[PDB]
Amino acid sequence: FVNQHLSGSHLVEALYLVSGERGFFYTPKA
Repeated sequence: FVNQHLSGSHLVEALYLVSGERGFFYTPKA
């Protein structure tokens, strides 16, 4: 087990279209 998590734009970009600027819970986005 070697966990490396810092930046991941492909996942956080994809949801923006169906959910929109309201569905954000894990990690803060200003």
